[PDB]
Amino acid sequence: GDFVRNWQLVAAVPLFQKLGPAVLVEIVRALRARTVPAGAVICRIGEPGDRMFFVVEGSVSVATPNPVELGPGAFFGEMALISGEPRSATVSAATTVSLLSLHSADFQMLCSSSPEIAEIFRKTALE
Amino acid sequence: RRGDFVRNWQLVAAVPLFQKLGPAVLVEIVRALRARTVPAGAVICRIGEPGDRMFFVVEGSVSVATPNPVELGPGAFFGEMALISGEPRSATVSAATTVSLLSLHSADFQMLCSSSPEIAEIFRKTALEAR
Ligand SMILES: [K+]
Ligand SMILES: [K+]
Ligand SMILES: [K+]
Ligand SMILES: [K+]
Repeated sequence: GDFVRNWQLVAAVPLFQKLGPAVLVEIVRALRARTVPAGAVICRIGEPGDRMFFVVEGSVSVATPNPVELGPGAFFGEMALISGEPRSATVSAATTVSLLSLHSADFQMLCSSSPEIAEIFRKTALE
Repeated sequence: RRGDFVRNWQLVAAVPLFQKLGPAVLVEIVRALRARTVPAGAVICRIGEPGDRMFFVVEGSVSVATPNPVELGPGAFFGEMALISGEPRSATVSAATTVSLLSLHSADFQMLCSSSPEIAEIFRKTALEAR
């Protein structure tokens, strides 16, 4: 129920393309649920990012040069996992939202466990 | 693929025997599952013989030769009792149409229960309360 949905939300990330099922199950369990009040800041531009997000319900507002509104199914902060780079922009709950978070450290160690996974992440990293 | 994983997950997750089991567990079950396709008419299991696996219908139909014949389709499951009791196959099951199946071998089941003993408690309790 929450599992398959979560599965499908995680399965839509590019970055997870070449990973096997056993690994998606891992990324999924590692997901931390969060609800943000309309208007609260999720992440501010410039600060170090240690997690990526998945919109489950509601909307977030990405303060790019041109503001975009992302809704359920959207994910952002992907670079917090491939690079050490700060957040590239400020993100806020446009409406009260429901997010799923994935901390770098969780993914950092998922790769640490299997050499085969660390190599997959390497390849799959350039866009 | 990852597509058939999700449906092999939903297939299993819908069977009562796997009740209140955390994902962490159902993941394991899904990977002990062995895929099989049976030609229309071939016998899957004959009444009286020892059973060492249960089945899950993925696609097509099987024919259970009970007192009254029943036709089970996608989502159905049988042979459960073999994984917990030495008793025989109580009926003759064969593919009605060409059928795609997934089986859980008794032995593969036990290595799962060796991990989390809950599995065996929940499986057996449900299985019998049904009978
Ligand atoms: K804005
Ligand atoms: K049925
Ligand atoms: K049917
Ligand atoms: K039966």
